[PDB]
Amino acid sequence: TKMWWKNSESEQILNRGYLLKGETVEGAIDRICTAAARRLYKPELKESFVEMIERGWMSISSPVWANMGTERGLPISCFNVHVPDKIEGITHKLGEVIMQTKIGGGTSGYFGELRERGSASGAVSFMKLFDTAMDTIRGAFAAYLDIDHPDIEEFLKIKSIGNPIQNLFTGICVPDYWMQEMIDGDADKRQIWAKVLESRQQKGLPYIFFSDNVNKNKPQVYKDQNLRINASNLCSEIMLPSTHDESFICCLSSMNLELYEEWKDTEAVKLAIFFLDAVLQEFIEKTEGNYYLSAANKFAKRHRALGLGVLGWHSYLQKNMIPFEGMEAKMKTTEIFKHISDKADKASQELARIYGEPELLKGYGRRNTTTMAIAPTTSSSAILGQTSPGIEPFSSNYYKNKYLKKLLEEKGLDNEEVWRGIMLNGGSVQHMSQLTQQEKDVFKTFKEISQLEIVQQAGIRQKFVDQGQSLNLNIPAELAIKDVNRLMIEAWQQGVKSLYYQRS
Amino acid sequence: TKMWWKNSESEQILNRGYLLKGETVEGAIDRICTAAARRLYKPELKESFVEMIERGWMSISSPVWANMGTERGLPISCFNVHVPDKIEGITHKLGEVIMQTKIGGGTSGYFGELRERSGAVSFMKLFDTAMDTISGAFAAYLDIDHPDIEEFLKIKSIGNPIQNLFTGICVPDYWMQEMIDGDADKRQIWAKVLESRQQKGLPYIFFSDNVNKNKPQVYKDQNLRINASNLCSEIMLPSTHDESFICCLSSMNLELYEEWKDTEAVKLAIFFLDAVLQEFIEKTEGNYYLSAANKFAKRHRALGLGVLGWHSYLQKNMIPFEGMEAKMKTTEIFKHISDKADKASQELARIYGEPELLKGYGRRNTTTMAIAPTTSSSAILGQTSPGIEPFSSNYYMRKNKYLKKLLEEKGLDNEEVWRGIMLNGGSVQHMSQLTQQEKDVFKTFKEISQLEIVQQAGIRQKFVDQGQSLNLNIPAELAIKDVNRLMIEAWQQGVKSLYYQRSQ
Repeated sequence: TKMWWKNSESEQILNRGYLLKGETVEGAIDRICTAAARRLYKPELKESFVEMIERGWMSISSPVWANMGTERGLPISCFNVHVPDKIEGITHKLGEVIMQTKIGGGTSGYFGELRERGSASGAVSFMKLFDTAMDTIRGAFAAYLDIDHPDIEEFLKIKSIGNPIQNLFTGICVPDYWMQEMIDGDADKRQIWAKVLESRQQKGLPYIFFSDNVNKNKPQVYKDQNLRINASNLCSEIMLPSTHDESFICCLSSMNLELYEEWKDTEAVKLAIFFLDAVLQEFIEKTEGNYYLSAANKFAKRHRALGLGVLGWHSYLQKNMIPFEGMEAKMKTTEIFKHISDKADKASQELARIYGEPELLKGYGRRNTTTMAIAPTTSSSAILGQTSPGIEPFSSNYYKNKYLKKLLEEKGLDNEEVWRGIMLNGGSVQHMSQLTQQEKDVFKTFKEISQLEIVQQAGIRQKFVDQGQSLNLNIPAELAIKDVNRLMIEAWQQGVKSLYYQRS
Repeated sequence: TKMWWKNSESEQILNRGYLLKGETVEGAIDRICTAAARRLYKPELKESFVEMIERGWMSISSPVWANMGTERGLPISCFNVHVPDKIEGITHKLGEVIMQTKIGGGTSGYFGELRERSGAVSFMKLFDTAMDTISGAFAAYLDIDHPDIEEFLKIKSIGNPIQNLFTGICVPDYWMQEMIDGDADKRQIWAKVLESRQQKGLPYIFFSDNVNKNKPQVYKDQNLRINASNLCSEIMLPSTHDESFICCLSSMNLELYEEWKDTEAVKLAIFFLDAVLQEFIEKTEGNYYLSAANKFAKRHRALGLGVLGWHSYLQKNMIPFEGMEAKMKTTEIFKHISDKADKASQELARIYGEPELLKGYGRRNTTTMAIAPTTSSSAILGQTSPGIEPFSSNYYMRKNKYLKKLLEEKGLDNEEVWRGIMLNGGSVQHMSQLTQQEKDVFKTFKEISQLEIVQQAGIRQKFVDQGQSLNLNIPAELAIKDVNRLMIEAWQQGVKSLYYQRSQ
């Protein structure tokens, strides 16, 4: 039913700059969908886009909420810059980041091309400029450096107590050759690797970018033109190439898997892709002339990369009494992601038939170099009935899990005593004698789930996503370091493109 | 005598970047003068330039040494940017400062147009971080009636996030007058300014109205406000959104004034500086980030002919720094030099025509004169006195040559008397062997009346179309009432700027 999700909790979230002054939620949706349909030259689709958002089938990112339909607002907030080895290029890209930040953007940069310290200052030294800019202009920037870069040891110290860089997030780009030589017993590399694992234990960072997994499994067109993906974005799910004159940019939205059964046999995915192509077009037309957004503008025009994701994956499982671990979720992963990716692919081909291929995709038959990417969706999930975030399982059942509630009522046990016990057991229900192993397994939390199973599921999911997926792992501190190491290796070997924060 | 000044001490200085690899001092002068004559289309002037430099009548900025006559080297090292109140503009000027720094320039900026608090000082932090990153010295200027003035005065204090920026405050007449007449808020601010100069030496003082009421008529007619000065506070030129002031520097040696006063030395010095500026213009055509500097040079052709060995020249003639005779000497010499410089700039207009700004004004350069610190210049030329500053000491391991000669003719050029001078901190005021007149001649900076220094600087300023780096020596001893009166006298007598406050 329409607007089922709009309550006091979601209204509060939306009042933090999702809505213009004097605007109702319904009014905002109408503003946004009117604009999307105008950019497609198809005002008839307006009501279909409205229905999708009102029914909560598709959530839209916050920059879309706030900016789409306004005269000057930019409805994208995901940028990356390639940072050249010359001071003039660094200076230009510092500008890009400054202006990208100003308009509300999340930002990121690849620094692997920069000279090491003592050459005819170093890569880390220049990251201080970007650090200061973040402190100056509520911004977020992720710096990416290769693991076989000479300044890696310096790079890993970022966000330590004492370290002059406190504002930058970090990710490291780890190629296959480096990984194998480390397994085969390279002592230099193992000490670096132990430092990485040590850093991720302590601070949650850096993110891991598996360079060869990313480039192995990217759109054919990027292989044919030899455009390398060197790094990811702030949340580590975007997998696009940035160059001296092209800064990658992506529009995000998510399909709500909790309501999969409602929308799976409609044109929902198709309209989501049409919608995202519209958002991109609005960005493109609004940034013609903007000096510092030129490289972003130019990427958008040539690639038209889209990033349609998901949320409520755990919620969908729990709604169907499928446990997160085991074979049934894996096969269901294959069912849903084969279905969505296929439909997203066809939508992109349809877009090419109507609007034509952009310059990079001439002869390739599709409008968008990429269609799908799975973002964290922390806010969209909360907006949309406190659904599970992205493809991440719920941390807790009580911090009150809707599908656990209804189960407990069926058994009679929906009382304050049971919930008090759940609270004392940290949101777990694994202590409860009144639940079968099957029921316990469905309502296991992030902690209690096998991290190995999460990685295996990620691997299967990745085959249907042309970009990446924000993948958090919850590894206790008490869990041995040798076992953390096996978990990384498994992720790498099963084709996982990246790892996000490490929780504990 | 040619190359009298070249010895072990002056060769040590020249061997830190003045000479190219495998170059002799004679060869460098030749490269420089050849270049300067080429740029004028007057190769016959070359040997005149060589004679002036070899004889040590004219000293040349260090940037001229290393760069003039090379293919790509920029023979300017003095820049200033106007920082606009829009972030795109702040980003562009940050760019300017980064590139200006890269090519070996000292830099400065006016920040007074920036809005109050993330605020003016928040954005200075970017420039601070650039200094600590790029292979440098920057002076940030703010008006004293800027709301963020209190934050600004904390720069370079224990704990402050800004440690690399030098600072200067711009002080209007109305503010000084209201402060004197008993505005309590003003006095509170003035006290912090004085306390800061006492404990740190900073900030510099820029007397906005003094600077602007006594600037070239062309700047009044075009309504071009000089908002700030340079790193060393002697350069008095307007910067705008699209013009960034630069000036080429060199100095007349006043020690050898008797030698060159009746030659065409000053004229030739002006020709040389115009040539240097032409070399800068031609090498920066097409440089994106030096574009605003290139435009300033093209349109204004501002020059900065200075002086050095002022004190030395006095001591050579047994003239005391204090008293009417030094005051009259200031008038005789600087009237002569300023009149020759004005006429040479007129002759340049006759030969090469007027730049855009000076159509109808009948000269080639908006300004001709400015007095720099000349710390390195004076050390090179037989350790003569810097700029218009008194020697700090008679023995610091250099002996004052005119003192040495005065003692020489009293059989007092022995280790005993010099040991006595060293024990008295370079002073001869303890010596009953000298008359009172002779003691007056050899007073040191801290022993000279700071009032007399200011009064002399006031008289000098009437003959200098820009400014003059004016250090004061204020002991901690001295009462804040007396320090205050000193600042007011300087202001009242038309002093444009005060540089460092020294605390011997």
